[PDB]
Amino acid sequence: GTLFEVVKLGKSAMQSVVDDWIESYKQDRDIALLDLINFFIQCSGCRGTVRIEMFRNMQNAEIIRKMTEEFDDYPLTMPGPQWKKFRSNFCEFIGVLIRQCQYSIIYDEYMMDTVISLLTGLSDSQVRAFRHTSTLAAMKLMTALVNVALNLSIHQDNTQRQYEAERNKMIGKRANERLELLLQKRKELQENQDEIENMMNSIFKGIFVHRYRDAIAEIRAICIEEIGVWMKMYSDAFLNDSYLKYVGWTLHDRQGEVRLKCLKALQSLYTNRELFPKLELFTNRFKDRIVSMTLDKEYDVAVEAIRLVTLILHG
Ligand SMILES: Oc1ccc(CN2CCc3ccccc3C2)cc1
Repeated sequence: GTLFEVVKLGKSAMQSVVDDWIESYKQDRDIALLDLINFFIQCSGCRGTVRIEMFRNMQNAEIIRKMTEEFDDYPLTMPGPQWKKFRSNFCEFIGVLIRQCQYSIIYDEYMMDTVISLLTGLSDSQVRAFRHTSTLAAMKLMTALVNVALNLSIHQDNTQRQYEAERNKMIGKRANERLELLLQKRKELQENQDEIENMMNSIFKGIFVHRYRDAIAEIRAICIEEIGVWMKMYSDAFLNDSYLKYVGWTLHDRQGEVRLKCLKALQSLYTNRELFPKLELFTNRFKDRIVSMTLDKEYDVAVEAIRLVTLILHG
């Protein structure tokens, strides 16, 4: 509306285009997801675009096979001022998209299934551009879902404290309407969390477990950096010896870039004197590798290995 109104209300270009996308999704899921599919294609620097007939009739396999041929150096590698902010923008887009869809659309069983299947399929592509773009997207997607799970948790606690106060207040008395709504609230929220845990599994088992050992070092780095993020954000779910084995296995990586990320991830965990108990078995299992990297060969890896070891020491 007015200039005062538009300024006080600092919706970015990205927040605006996600509000519009949601409005379009509510008119026609199909055209909205086609646009979202084309976005991920254009983001890879692919010069083709999916039409509504392909979307409705073709499997992701066929779509990706047909877009594989329409390939001429992709946005995420470009140097130049006009692509400086692209990576940062791409990542922000995905958090804004999902933050905004987090209360309804995400739980419709069509939007997230479409995106994740497309990302999974692109992550199995021979084309570097496709693997790099889809994995980075899926890794930020996962983090966006973890933030949703954290928001659900808060509500799940307030629903549980309210359900208690009302269950106590009754006792001997017939279960009234307030108690039935809260007992129905509490099921819905836990059913929401199951669905989040589900999308996180599809992304983890479909993309992460394959991409973290990718041929391309930047893709390996992207995976390691992000599992470190899930392990700090949501400790009860991701900070365990099955997920940690991925980080430890990758300490042995051939590239500084990737060894560096493994150490930055473990640094963020070991600083918190609280999940320090949950790293005991991990510390016994990989103390030898960690301690060896203090003299790594790449200066900056050594500096980080040394910083990690002093963290472990002080705990
Ligand atoms: O994001 C989360 C991931 C896992 C859990 C739940 N735990 C226990 C349930 C379960 C069942 C079978 C195998 C593994 C698991 C995982 C909670 C949150």
